[PDB]
Amino acid sequence: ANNVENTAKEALHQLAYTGREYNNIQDQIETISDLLGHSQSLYDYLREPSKANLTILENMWSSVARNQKLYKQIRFLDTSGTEKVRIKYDFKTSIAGPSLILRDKSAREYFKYAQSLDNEQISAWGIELERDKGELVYPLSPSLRILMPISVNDVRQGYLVLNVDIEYLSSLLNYSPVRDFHIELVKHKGFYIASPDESRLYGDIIPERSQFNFSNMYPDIWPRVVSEQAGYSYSGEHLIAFSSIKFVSNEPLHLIIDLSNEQLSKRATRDIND
Amino acid sequence: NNVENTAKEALHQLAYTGREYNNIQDQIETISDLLGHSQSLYDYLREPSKANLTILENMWSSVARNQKLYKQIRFLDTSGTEKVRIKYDFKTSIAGPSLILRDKSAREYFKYAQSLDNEQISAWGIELERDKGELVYPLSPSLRILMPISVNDVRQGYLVLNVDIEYLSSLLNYSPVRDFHIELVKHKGFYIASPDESRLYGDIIPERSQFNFSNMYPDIWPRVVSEQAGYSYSGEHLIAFSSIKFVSNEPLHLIIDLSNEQLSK
Ligand code: NA
Repeated sequence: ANNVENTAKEALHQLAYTGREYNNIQDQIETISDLLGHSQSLYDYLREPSKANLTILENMWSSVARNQKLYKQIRFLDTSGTEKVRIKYDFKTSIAGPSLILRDKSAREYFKYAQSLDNEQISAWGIELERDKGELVYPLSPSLRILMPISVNDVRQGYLVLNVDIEYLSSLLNYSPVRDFHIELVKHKGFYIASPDESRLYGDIIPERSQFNFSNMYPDIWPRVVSEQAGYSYSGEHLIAFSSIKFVSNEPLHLIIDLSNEQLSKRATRDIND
Repeated sequence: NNVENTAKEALHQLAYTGREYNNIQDQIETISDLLGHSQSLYDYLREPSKANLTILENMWSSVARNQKLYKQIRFLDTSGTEKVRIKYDFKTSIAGPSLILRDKSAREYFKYAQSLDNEQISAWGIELERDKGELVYPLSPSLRILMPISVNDVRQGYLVLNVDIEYLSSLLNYSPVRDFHIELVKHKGFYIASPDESRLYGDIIPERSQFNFSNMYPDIWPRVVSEQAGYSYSGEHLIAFSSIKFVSNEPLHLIIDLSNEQLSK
């Protein structure tokens, strides 16, 4: 009536809801990585890299990939950063299998970061677009790479790497049918990682899109996004509700619900909009 | 009645879409020919400097961005190694060169290409894209336009355009106003495009062999294979169908398949 104050409150409830969902995803990720990092089939492959042991290991990772769905790759890299084992998974089809396409990944920052981790420490590099030989993969694939150095008798043997597939995950989590909000994902430095609007994505990397930065678009609301854990602002052309979460990597990840005046107007609505 | 009225509207829609594919084929023929006879390809072949490579890649990138339907434009040498490769991504509109250049000599489209005359434009049947023999995911069915390029009657290699069947079907196969979803079925009986991803490519993906029009509608398939535009209603599904030749010589079948529940608007 009264609609801005009440939409805001709805949107904050949705952000709390969704942050709890990413929290749970994070927990699953830690569990899977830890089981994979300690499996006998991995240790067998490390001791004796036979075609047979490799097959057992790939078969396990493919099963896990089909079961869990959020990993578009699962890899073992050696101490030099060269891929030794590689499973790819495609969520549209549900197909998982091995690849013989194996690259030197040592120039990548996520590898350089993985090296700094303790043996068996599970962490992640910020969300970043996938690449092949330094070239962007298309369609564009933002990924959160789970990194775990693997040791035998406390000697480091390589790195387990899981590419969690941020497009898939935002599709799964960021639209809420009942409350009908589209949550967008905004990086620690203001660029878009996920949105129903594909054109605003990845301004830090695609040069034509450098102007799609929350601080540029909202240059007075941005400081609150950075500082506060959650709040909202009404401009009043847009209602913006925001929150931050830690999603595996140490970088804050911002959750944004951004509604035009026109979208705020429709929200005198009914449950036949199911 | 209803099934019969819906049948006629489907047939109108199929002839509409047939005409769109006909027009697309004409575009393709004309662009391919222009590219095969271009100054910039000519200059690069005669003198493959990086300056000439740059000029060519820039040309092919702007053609990709202009035309939208090619997901790659390549030059392969006579031994089937890629020398020039432009990728295009229609969702972003981004086109650009790749340095990921492969030996494509084991591929059937390449062996087919080798069989063509100099300056002849033909096409290989629709086939999923691969990287070192491994399927590209997301799965990408492609219609490859092939043209051997020569100077002084000596073959220099092959211009290859990857026409991006997923893009094309998402563009042409749904019409909001009649509200029909046209599926593409291969001469094979296997599905090439459909709103239902899970039935696609039953010749290639294991565990999808049962998704063959001949298997699903054994007594309707002969009508489709005959290449005639018509329909059949089996009391549970109405199928309307027509066939076109889209660049290659093989017939491609356009299918509107509606269940009783869909029908039943
Ligand atoms: Na790379």
